[PDB]
Amino acid sequence: WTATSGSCKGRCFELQEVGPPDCRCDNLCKSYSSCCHDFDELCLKTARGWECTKDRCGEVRNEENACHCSEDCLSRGDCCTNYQVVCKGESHWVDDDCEEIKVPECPAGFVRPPLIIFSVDGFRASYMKKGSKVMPNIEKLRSCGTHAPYMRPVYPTKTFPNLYTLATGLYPESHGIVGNSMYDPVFDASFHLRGREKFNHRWWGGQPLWITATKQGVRAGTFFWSVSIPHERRILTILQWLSLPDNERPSVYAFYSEQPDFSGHKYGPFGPEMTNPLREIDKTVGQLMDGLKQLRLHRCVNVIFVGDHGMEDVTCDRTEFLSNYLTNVDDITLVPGTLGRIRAKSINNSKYDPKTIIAALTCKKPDQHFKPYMKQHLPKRLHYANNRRIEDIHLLVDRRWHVARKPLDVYKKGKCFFQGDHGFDNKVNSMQTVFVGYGPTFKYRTKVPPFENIELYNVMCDLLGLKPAPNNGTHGSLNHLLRTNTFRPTMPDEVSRPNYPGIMYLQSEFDLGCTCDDKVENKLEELNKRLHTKGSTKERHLLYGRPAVLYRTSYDILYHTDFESGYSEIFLMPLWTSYTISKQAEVSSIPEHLTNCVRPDVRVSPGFSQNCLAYKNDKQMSYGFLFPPYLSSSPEAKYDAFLVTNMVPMYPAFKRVWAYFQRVLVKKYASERNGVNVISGPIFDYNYDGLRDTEDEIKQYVEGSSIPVPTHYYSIITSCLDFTQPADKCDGPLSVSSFILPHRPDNDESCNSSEDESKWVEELMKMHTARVRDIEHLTGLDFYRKTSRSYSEILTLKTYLHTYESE
Ligand SMILES: *[C@@H]1O[C@H](CO)[C@@H](O[C@@H]2O[C@H](CO)[C@@H](O[C@@H]3O[C@H](CO[C@H]4O[C@H](CO)[C@@H](O)[C@H](O[C@H]5O[C@H](CO)[C@@H](O)[C@H](O)[C@@H]5O[C@H]5O[C@H](CO)[C@@H](O)[C@H](O)[C@@H]5O)[C@@H]4O)[C@@H](O)[C@H](O[C@H]4O[C@H](CO)[C@@H](O)[C@H](O)[C@@H]4O[C@H]4O[C@H](CO)[C@@H](O)[C@H](O)[C@@H]4O)[C@@H]3O)[C@H](O)[C@H]2NC(C)=O)[C@H](O)[C@H]1NC(C)=O
Ligand SMILES: Cc1nnn(Cc2cc(C(F)(F)F)ccc2CCC(=O)N2CCC(CCS(=O)(=O)c3ccc(S(=O)(=O)/N=C/N(C)C)cc3F)CC2)n1
Ligand SMILES: [Ca+2]
Ligand SMILES: [Ca+2]
Ligand SMILES: [Cl-]
Ligand code: NA
Ligand code: NA
Ligand SMILES: [Zn+2]
Repeated sequence: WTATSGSCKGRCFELQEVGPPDCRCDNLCKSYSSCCHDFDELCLKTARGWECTKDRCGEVRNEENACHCSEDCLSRGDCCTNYQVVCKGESHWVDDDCEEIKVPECPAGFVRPPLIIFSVDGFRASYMKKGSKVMPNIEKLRSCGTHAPYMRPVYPTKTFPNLYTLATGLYPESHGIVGNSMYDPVFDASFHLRGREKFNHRWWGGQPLWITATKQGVRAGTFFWSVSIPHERRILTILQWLSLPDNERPSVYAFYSEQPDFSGHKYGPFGPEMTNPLREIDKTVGQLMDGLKQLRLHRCVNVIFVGDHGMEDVTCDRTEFLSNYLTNVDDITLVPGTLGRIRAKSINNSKYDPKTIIAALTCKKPDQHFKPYMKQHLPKRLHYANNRRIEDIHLLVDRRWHVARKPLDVYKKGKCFFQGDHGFDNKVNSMQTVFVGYGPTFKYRTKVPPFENIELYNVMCDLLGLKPAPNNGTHGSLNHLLRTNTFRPTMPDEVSRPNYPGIMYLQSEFDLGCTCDDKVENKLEELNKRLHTKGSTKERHLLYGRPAVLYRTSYDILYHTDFESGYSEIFLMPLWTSYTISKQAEVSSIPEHLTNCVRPDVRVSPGFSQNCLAYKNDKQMSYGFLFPPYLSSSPEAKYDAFLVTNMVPMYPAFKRVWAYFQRVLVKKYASERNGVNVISGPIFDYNYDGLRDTEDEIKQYVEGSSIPVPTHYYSIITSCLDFTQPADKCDGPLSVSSFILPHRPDNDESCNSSEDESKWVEELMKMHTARVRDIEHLTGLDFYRKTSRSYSEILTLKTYLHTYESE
């Protein structure tokens, strides 16, 4: 109930929300059906429109008017945004030459530069270039301020997850808005764009920017706008708030536009009908900037122009139907469209079996346009699993396609209407969106590389002098956007220091069931090999310092001619293995006599070693090596690669992948990049939280042993950004690509896996591309500790994702 008999007189667009049953006058009151009876009359004036004309200049103030052109309007803060242009001979902001904003030029009484977030729904990244002729205000912001070529959204590339990520710095799995539609099995409640459940605060986790601000004494405008409030009124409202007394005036504001998304769905991303929405958004930006100029705030305020996601061509004829694959289609519930999420229709149906559903949806049609996954098997870069609102079965849909349950869902929602959609994998080029920063705190005429939207919350906090709530950004990685207010972090402290074991065990102390034909024998070279075991080549293979271990454990550094490792006594394998392969390196074979060779490591106790008998007995499990024997520097050095301390458990299906990577791709990358440094290792994430498992979280061991089975294998592949310098003699910035491969007992993910590995392995690896930061979370290791480069530059490097998309 709402007693709508209260009044909005003196309350239009009030900032504090008054509680039920009292009636509301805030910018969301319409969405709750809660506005006071006179809200439209008093707060949504439209009389005479949005622009001054020559005949209105110096008029007598008429309070019915939407905006004012009377002499008093500037002091009242309610002039039409073109008032000074029409009535005082001033220029529009867009017609003024760009001039660097070296310091904030703010009115007296401003404690900090305000921040205005100008958010646009469905604003695809390529609109900045492709629409530039029709968007002169936006183009001035972009060219004179700080811009990225694109900004990466979060998956799913839908509106509610992305706007909330922008607000919080959190992945959807952590903030809880995992889709525009959701079922929470604990609440037994459904969240939908239509209806009232979405207003319940229990859905919305983390701490959004407006709350972070308010808790730290920084006043915030209300970010949300009911759809019926015209954009001109949203801008005039912000400009009015900026005219409030110092003790009442907010420091942070958001504008939101439903365009160009609304038209994009109807017309496709580049339909000819899209020009007009882009023009109208640009006009709105011009109103804001002219309005700020009138208030002498255009060189005071920091402006962010930012999108939530892009827009792809999608039509209803490009729909896959689950009814063509499943006999049991009426026993499932599907969340459909540009992603799929499947659960049982009834929790009482004991016949429901996810394994059978997955198999029925796997590689069944030659050009099949979706791929099913258990959520823990999704690419780790999506960070889309650790929430009870995310169904176990997920369908990753190809760009340009939909999935639906039955055809009647698509023609009873007899043809269709729409030409655009979004939601796909967040590395897809059509899903990328925009970022521009303009103001005293941003840099001048500066391009920055693409970055992820999870990073922006920290920067918005920096811009307002706020301490960010705990989030998934890497604070510092966007310092290069800012003139001032940079955040200067310190590297994390190493928690566990390594042991450096020497030769401590005799061969006969080992009873591991291993064998090797290595009984083949010099003072010159005996000293030389001792030096290699003491670390004499470590400078070549450990180029950026050893990784730091950020948790309590027991591990050993092991040195070798061709590679260095940090060997875990607890997990009985390396945490990391580091090696450098020059451009001129030669690939060799595993010699016949060493095919099944595994050698005890006399530096490491039998008790802290793997054993070969476990692998013989485990009929499902084989092994591979972290440092590849194919890339040994010499036949004598190759023996090091068969140490038991370089062995890791691998399913035979996975060994196909790993062997191709090691034998073919590493050398290819070294040839292309002028040497590479590789750091490889295991990952254990049995609870799919994106974080390193403790020992007691491990669900699978090599049969009969205490050898834990990794859920994934990573590699970090680093070289010189200036590829005219070899990786091992690089003077400047670095270049990286990484992956986190799922350690699966089949290659069902790869529909062409019966073919030669040259036709499918690299496609797999691209799908499982990763940031170094992702590997850091999953391992508790901290990389790049010892470089010549600034720490903030290294943080940027660690957040890089190699996406493998064209320009
Ligand atoms: C991305 O950034 C974020 C933010 O930094 C990282 O997320 C954090 O990760 C931590 C580890 O997973 C996690 O720490 C736990 O916090 C528990 C207290 O949590 C509440 O309070 C916080 C603070 O206000 C609040 O933010 C939380 O919000 C979550 O839950 C609500 C629902 O109540 C949601 O609305 C909200 O969206 C959010 O959900 C997300 O996180 C939860 C986990 O908290 C997930 O389950 C959801 O799916 C969703 O992802 C909470 O309201 C605290 O109780 C935990 O302590 C247990 O574990 C430690 C291990 O160190 C152990 O020592 C303790 O004894 C304790 O164990 C006991 O409870 C166990 C479980 O019942 C039981 O098994 C044991 O036997 C013990 O009795 C823990 O410290 C932190 O909350 C989240 N924060 C957020 C915002 O998500 C995230 O990791 C980053 N991601 C990556 C990839 O880097
Ligand atoms: C999602 C989401 N997450 N964060 N935001 C805010 C935001 C953040 C940022 C950025 F970049 F800075 F981060 C820019 C612009 C905005 C404003 C978006 C806006 O005006 N919109 C129009 C209203 C619409 C639906 C509202 S509703 O579902 O009916 C509803 C839903 C929920 C609520 S609520 O209960 O108040 N939500 C509370 N929390 C904690 C988010 C109200 C509501 F009306 C959303 C789009 N939106
Ligand atoms: Ca959107
Ligand atoms: Ca984990
Ligand atoms: Cl296979
Ligand atoms: Na085996
Ligand atoms: Na396959
Ligand atoms: Zn949309």
